[PDB]
Amino acid sequence: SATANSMNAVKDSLQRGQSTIDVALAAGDTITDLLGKMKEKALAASDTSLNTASF
Amino acid sequence: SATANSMNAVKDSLQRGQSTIDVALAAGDTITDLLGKMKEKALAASDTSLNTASF
Repeated sequence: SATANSMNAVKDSLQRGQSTIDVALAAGDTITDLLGKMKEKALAASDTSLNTASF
Repeated sequence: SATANSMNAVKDSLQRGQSTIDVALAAGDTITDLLGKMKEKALAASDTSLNTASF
């Protein structure tokens, strides 16, 4: 019975872990969107026909 | 007859021993419950995702 009761701390630690990865995944989605926009910007600036102001 | 009357002291001493063991058993049950809670706390403190306040 002592073991069966002590399992509750294990379940709480596992839930805390899932919460941690959830926050990390939110930040990762935002980072991926910014990374795609950055790639688009560098790709647009690769053009040599651009005038200096647009660059 | 003197022996048969003397046996009463034996019966009284044996009941005293039963009462002593009973008090010890009550204290032991309280100790076992406290030990189970202490194992839960050490187990939950084993986690390293905890911030220092929860620790």
